[PDB]
Amino acid sequence: HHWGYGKHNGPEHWHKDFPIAKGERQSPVDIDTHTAKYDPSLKPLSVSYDQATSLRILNNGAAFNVEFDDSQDKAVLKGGPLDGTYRLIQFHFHWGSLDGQGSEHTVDKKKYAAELHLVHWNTKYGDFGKAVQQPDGLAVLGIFLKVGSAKPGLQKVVDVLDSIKTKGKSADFTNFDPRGLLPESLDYWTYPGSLTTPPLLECVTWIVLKEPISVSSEQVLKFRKLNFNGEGEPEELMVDNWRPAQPLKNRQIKASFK
Ligand SMILES: [Hg+2]
Ligand SMILES: [Zn+2]
Repeated sequence: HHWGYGKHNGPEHWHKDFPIAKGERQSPVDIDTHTAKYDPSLKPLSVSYDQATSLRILNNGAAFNVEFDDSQDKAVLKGGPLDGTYRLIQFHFHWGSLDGQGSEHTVDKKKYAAELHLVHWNTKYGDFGKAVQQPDGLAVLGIFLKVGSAKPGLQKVVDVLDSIKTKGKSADFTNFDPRGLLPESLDYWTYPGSLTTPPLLECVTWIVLKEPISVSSEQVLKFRKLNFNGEGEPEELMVDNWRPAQPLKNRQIKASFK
């Protein structure tokens, strides 16, 4: 009986095995746009993905991860509220059973159809494992997804989902360019937070883009065909794999614009 998104093992149950669930800097959070403050101290954000080397896509039972080669400085995130260089290790999404929900962060309580998380670790810590033992070990770039026109750069991901339908399945996924998932603007909100799935470690500097990307109904509908279960087990559609907004507590959300 492990954690999940159901009635008996969902987000409201996580604190029992992971006490930090009720911590001081948990994510996601609602982004109250009128409370956020423009921060002049924020340096320009740098997203360098031209050398990104994707390797595989995996259904881990919670979502599907597109993994990258992080043995060298290729795809990195720098600038903004960040000090140093953060290396891309994987990206995944969170989505709902309907277009009206799915995102983890919300904007003035608005829920988007999905949310993309590009996960990076601080290179000064040597590895992802050591990085998650530091308060500034990770940087996650969050991007909202709304339903409308199709996102060409997402189609290659959508088309391979049929090959990793169940938990534990993986497939080669080389030469995928994450630059095709980014909106035009890099305006963002930033705050200190945590991982949104167990172990819910508080080592994340969150950078959430204001501009969402548009994906087609057809594209997100295929996300909903994935399974939480493993092959040969009763089918449980992988939907609503998102954690709700958590208490902001002693934190302030800063804006890079205005
Ligand atoms: Hg940490
Ligand atoms: Zn996530």
